[PDB]
Amino acid sequence: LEIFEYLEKYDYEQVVFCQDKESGLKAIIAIHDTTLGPALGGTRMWTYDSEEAAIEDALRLAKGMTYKNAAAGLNLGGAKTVIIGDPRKDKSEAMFRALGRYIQGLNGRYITAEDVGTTVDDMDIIHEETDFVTGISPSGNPSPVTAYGVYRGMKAAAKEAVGTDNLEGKVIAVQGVGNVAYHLCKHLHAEGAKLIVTDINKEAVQRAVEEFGASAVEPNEIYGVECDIYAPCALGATVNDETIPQLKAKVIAGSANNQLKENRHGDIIHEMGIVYAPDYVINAGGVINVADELYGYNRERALKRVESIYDTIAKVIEISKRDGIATYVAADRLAEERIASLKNSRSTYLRNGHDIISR
Amino acid sequence: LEIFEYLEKYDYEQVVFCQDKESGLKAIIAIHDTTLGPALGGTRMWTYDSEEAAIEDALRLAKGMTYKNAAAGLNLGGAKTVIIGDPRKDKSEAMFRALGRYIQGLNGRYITAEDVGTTVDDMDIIHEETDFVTGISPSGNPSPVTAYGVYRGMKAAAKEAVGTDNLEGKVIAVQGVGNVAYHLCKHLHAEGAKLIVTDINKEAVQRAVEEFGASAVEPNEIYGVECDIYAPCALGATVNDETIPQLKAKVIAGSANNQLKENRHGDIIHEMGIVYAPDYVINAGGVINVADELYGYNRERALKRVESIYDTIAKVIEISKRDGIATYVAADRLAEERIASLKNSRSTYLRNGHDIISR
Amino acid sequence: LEIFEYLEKYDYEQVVFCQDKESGLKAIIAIHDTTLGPALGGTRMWTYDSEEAAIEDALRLAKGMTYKNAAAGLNLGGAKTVIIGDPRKDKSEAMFRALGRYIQGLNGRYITAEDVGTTVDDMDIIHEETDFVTGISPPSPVTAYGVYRGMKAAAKEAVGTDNLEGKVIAVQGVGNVAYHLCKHLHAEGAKLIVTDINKEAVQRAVEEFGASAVEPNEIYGVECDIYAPCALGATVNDETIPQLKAKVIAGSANNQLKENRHGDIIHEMGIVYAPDYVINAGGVINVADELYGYNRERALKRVESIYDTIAKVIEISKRDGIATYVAADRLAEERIASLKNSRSTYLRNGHDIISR
Amino acid sequence: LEIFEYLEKYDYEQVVFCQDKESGLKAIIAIHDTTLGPALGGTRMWTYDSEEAAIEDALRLAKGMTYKNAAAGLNLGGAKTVIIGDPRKDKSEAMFRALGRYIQGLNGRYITAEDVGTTVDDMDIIHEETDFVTGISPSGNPSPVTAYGVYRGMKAAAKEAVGTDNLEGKVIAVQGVGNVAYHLCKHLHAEGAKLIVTDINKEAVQRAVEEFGASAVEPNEIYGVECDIYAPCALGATVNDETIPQLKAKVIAGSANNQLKENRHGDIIHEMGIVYAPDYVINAGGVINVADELYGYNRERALKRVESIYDTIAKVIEISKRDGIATYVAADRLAEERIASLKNSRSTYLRNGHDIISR
Amino acid sequence: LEIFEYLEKYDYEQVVFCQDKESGLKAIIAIHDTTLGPALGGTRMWTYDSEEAAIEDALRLAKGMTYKNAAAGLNLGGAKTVIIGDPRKDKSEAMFRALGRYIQGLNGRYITAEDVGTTVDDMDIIHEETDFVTGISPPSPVTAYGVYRGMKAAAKEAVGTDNLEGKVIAVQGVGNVAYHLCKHLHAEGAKLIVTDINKEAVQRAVEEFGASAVEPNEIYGVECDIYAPCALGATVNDETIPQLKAKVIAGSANNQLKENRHGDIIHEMGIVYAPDYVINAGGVINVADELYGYNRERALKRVESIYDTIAKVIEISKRDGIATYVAADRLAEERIASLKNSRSTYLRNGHDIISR
Repeated sequence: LEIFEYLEKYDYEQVVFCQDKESGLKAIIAIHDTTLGPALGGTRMWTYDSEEAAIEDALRLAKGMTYKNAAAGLNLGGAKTVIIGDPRKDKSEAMFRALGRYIQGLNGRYITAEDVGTTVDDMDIIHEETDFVTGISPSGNPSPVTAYGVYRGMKAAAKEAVGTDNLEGKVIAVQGVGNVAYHLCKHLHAEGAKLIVTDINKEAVQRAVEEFGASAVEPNEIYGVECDIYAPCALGATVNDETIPQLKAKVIAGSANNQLKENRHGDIIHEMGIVYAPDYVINAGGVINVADELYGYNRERALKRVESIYDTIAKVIEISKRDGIATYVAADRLAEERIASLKNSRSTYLRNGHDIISR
Repeated sequence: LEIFEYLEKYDYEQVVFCQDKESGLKAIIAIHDTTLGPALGGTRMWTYDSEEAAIEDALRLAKGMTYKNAAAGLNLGGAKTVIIGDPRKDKSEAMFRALGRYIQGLNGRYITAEDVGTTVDDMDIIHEETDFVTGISPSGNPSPVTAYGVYRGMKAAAKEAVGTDNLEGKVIAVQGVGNVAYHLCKHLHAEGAKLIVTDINKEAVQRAVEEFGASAVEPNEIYGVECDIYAPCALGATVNDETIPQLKAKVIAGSANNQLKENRHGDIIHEMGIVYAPDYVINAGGVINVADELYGYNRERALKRVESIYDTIAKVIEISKRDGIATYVAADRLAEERIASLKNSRSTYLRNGHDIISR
Repeated sequence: LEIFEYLEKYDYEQVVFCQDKESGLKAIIAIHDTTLGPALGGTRMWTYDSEEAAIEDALRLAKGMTYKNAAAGLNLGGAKTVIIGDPRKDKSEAMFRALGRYIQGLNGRYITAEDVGTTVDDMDIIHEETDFVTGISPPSPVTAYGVYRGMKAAAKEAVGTDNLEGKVIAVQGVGNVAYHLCKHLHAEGAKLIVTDINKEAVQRAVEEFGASAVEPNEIYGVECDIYAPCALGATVNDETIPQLKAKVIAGSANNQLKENRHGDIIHEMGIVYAPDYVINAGGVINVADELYGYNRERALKRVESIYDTIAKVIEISKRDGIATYVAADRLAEERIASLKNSRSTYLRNGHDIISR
Repeated sequence: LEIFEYLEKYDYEQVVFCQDKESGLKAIIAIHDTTLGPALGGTRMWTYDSEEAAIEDALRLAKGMTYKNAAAGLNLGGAKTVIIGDPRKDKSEAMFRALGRYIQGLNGRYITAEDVGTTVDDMDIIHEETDFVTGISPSGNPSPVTAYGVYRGMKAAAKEAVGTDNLEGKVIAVQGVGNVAYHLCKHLHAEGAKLIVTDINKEAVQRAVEEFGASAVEPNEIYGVECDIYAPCALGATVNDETIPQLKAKVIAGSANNQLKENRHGDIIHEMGIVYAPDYVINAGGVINVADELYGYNRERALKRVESIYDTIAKVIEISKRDGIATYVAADRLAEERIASLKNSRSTYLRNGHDIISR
Repeated sequence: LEIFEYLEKYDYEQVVFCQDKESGLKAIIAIHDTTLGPALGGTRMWTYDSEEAAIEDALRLAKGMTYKNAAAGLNLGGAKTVIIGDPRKDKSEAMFRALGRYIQGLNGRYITAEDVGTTVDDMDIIHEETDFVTGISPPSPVTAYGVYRGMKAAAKEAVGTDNLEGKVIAVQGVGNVAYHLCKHLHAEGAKLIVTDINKEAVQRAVEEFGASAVEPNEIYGVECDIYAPCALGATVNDETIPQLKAKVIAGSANNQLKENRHGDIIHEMGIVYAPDYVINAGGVINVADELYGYNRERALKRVESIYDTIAKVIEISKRDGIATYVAADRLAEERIASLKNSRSTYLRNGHDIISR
């Protein structure tokens, strides 16, 4: 529990322990940076090994969002809530009214939304207490936008590796047929590309073959498949010392988070001629979407900021050459350079300054 | 006139006598609880036995709404206005402008709406004076939502008694073909269920037979009809020592208020293997609707809160077993436990706290 | 009781029963009229024979304040709260926080202040919940100074001069208000005959103002020129009026006349009655000036004007040959009414005592 | 120029002389009453005999609107502006920006709109300066609503005179085929009624015959035509000692203002068995419309307040019997009794009272 | 540490870790309860053995303030900030601007003020960023005047009179608060035996108040009638309690009782303990009155009331046969609870100490 030492290391702002005995709520709202504006980050509700793990998670994820929101061109800092709970058992109206009030008693420093373990019905209760909450569908599926996001990511990667942003003829190995993966396939299919798929659900793989004339490989095998592009759209740590030498594709580009199992994995991929579209730059679609909800939802302008994931990857790719460093590093430096440059250009005084909260 | 003694008994908040000689308005606004938020409750305008009766009515009904709104998952306490008048004769613009001002001079503690004796044209005049009033159609028929509400109620009752929430094959005895009953039949018919009906209007029963291939029994007889579900959608006190031994159905579930003639009636139904969907949990549809009008009307989210009447009955049914007590008691304890639990979880300070009135 | 029949009779606005079980608060806020503005009226906390009595009291008193505030030239209607309880035993922080919130949930229609049974400390708790409460930050000497000015205008009609030299003043009760009244009366060269249920209090008076100290049930028949009831009401009845030597009544006490029949015969008896609720108006006029934002000088100048109010009541009592208490009722009425008309013009930014 | 004497007579509130030399604006805003709320009344721009006449006009018209708005069930007092000018020659942007500012410097006491001599383009300039102005079409034709207004008026008159509110078979003599008259005919035709028409334009009468199988009589003759209902939809003073003995119809009911040439004309019509629908109760449609614009335009609720002109005439008709007085007097007493009754019922204090201006 | 388990135990609300690398700020704002209103509690800046200790402290102290503010009749819950650092070395403008912003980004849930390690100049920088900070514009003599009034009510139970004539007062420590306490105690005719880690300070006392000057570890066994601990806590332990001559303890020091076991035996020993956090309430009651808008007289009158608070704590200690520190805990609890109910009625324009 060396909290302050860790906080001072990556210069976190606040870790806000919230408790309401009536409900049983035990939430850690962790806020890494608010340089660009309010911190945005969903409420994850999972059971934990130990309280220490739940704190380390909140912090990990929050520092994450700082960089996602940065690169995604949002005016939002990094935060995340972790409730300690079994979503299937430990939820109540109280618990979300409780947390709602605590969020309102940060008065726009933190804006939540759904994550692992939380429903929109959940956020709909939080909304009873505050408007510092997004992903309210009653006001739908973020899934197709995250996917459209990856499609645009994939292209810029293809153009660097393969020589054209056209995906016609190209053979795409899609790990997992989730909601995000399915809609990704949809675009990939209808742009003249051939899909090899796999999933822990077989029914889902049959949906894919049936719809997109696709090939079906076993979970274990997806890595060694002869193809041009590997799209991890399942779990993370899918790019490790086991999978990387197995890998035939010259482009990685998926929806999954923490594609790289350690930081030294992305380093060898670079030196291997593989072109990695970094996780948190591509799946930015989902955040960019709920983020546009706050301005007041506009389908066109939303998808145009997502459209731009192409140009974000393109710059990350460029910098990875201009500085000879793995794409995930260029991405970190891209976000950093942005946060920093704005911090200067906007340090001019105004008594009526504008932000996403003044909508 | 032991007002304070009665008020202190069930811990009522205010009884607000309002008078305007010009109009002749004599209204009792009674407010039972405001723990969850503003009290909501319609303006009933009926002629009374005596002034004492009009006061006892206001109080009875208001304590009612506290529990309806509670269980219905609303953020609203219990109130009701009783005007003393003959709606057909004693109404004026004045009388509703009068009452409107008195409601505005409670500044959101009480939110009215239509009841017995009051039109929307009535509320439309009140609205000239305040916005603490709902059921403004010019801004339509609540009737189908109340009904959709009962349909969902009926199911959860069926699943406990009969073993499935499917109503196909099931024979439903529908007392009264009101607007609410008609639209209930509609759903029941179009879900493969057989209707035995009755009403003091025969033309109305012919509408039913003609539309839903239904059977027509005399008012007096509806009780003794061989069937699976009894739906009182007429008057209250329809579940008394006269009707309960007559009863063939193993599920009661209607739109009517005060289905039980005394509290000791629900007690024997429980011990008789009959499954009572308690009045004020099921017909909650009508309130839940005008209640959603205040947030700003949203057809989908409105019907989804109504949809949930299923899960409310399901919990009431559960508690009635988990604690061996009649369903109307489990309902009272469900509402109580809710009011109470929120009172705690929300006692955290905020200088900008949110409520239905901040929309 | 047939509440609504009584409400419709004198066209009352609201009777607001308030209850909070944790404290035990049982308060009746009765609001008679708000034509001139927010109703003002103190919170009386007294034990009552029966709930019906507590309701009749609230209504009685509230209709009272409508007329006091009217004639006193305030922009305020009539209301009064009656708590049911024993002030010495049944009070709590809760009970006043409770009532405070209920007052705030009338959003300026009712403004309270202290009465029988309520302390400033009481209003100070109510103030934690609302600002529709006065008499809490910088009344006895003002009520008194109020009567002093009243007395004079009465003297000038009966006696022929607003000078009180030569005049013998019979002061019933040496309460807080009476003491400070005597002070002014003494230091203007008038002669004081006093009495009270406390004798040590009466000795304070004799000692300070060279007064005579007479038995409670003698004060009436004392050879005197002015009678100042500053104790109990119903002190002007079939037993006291023929006993009365003074040709001017002018006191701090409320309901000086035992029935309305009594003021009528006093009129025909040559005797000049300064009507109760026009004079003791000092105390209200004071807490009322607290809301505009307290100003010692302007406050005392509105009190000073009780002279001119009595003077007009006296005038009308001649111009119409009617008892002074009737001219006072008609003075308040004619005011309420005249303004109701002159102010019925629309404004989207209308001003009231609450807009400051 | 005995202004104050005249003002004190009918207890007018303000006469506001406004002048701006740059433009040349010479406007008299006259405000008769504001008991019910802001005074509403259009800006008439006509050339005048003499300045004295222009003042007398403003006052006449303003006292008018007090009574129109009253009976029409609006929350608005009576006012009118008269500009002294030749609309064809003397208008400028300036002149309407000028007047706009003067209206804003009455801060909601007066709400203007179009009248004789003023365009919506005119009000659109005034709107640049204030929002105390209605009839802004860019935000269309009031004409059909005024007409629908008369149709409903006519009926209640018919039911009293003729014995049914049905106009089938009934022969209607329509003086003038204006925009209002045309749309009146439209309804009258499509409800099984026969139209005799006339106008100073013949082309317009041909439109009518062609569309509604109507009969065409000369201007001079319309009065003596055998028919059931006389609808003056042209000029006023059309009900004088010349026209009244000529008159065959047993119901007068038109769109025209000041149908009666003197007050003693309506008196003899009553004693003659003719049923007069009083001018300013029926053509109320046009005001009721622009009046509903301020609440925020709602086609349905607008037409429902117009619909009610039936019930207004019905009451005026009733009172004309219950008190044996001409219908125009019952109308004056109806408006008076309304103004008065509300003045009492609303004299209760509120610190947040509501009006048409708080929308 | 298992933070949440501890938080759920005494139903804490928030523990808010704040960090700003440029300054080095490492602050724990802990908020125990906000039922009565915004939490109030000073910013303590002390060096700590380990981060875990700094967290336990914040929580300890915050739960403290909940009870202080409750019993002291404030409309405020319990919180406390602990900065981790060496006040003499580690402070900067930044560090207080930093914390200021974090406080503003709790939007009135927490109101700070000075504590151990923080200056007014410190709060004056915080004030540049927020107004959820008090004790900055016009505490030692008030805390003391607070104890004086406490002492009396204790005397009246043990001694039989609220007069302190004849009474011998043993004053441990001549700090700022102690000095000014002695002042009042001297000038009321009571006899002072003193002691401190500074002797020149004790000579100031003897010189000014004709006192006896005894060794630090003698003060306890001194023949005296009242013991005033005005230095360190845990001064009421198994070593001092049997040594104790006085039948009244009443001091400015916090945590006078070393364990809860100690107050229990003092009760059964005839001895009358004025509980720590009810008396030194003077200092809080003062900065608390700063927020309503400072009024010297009304401020001192809420302090004056510490008399009546002790008097009630004394009463309950008899009516229930329980140590005075328990009656105090139950007094605060019963208050928090009773209001939570009486105020659960809805208002859209609710009032709090922050709405002025």
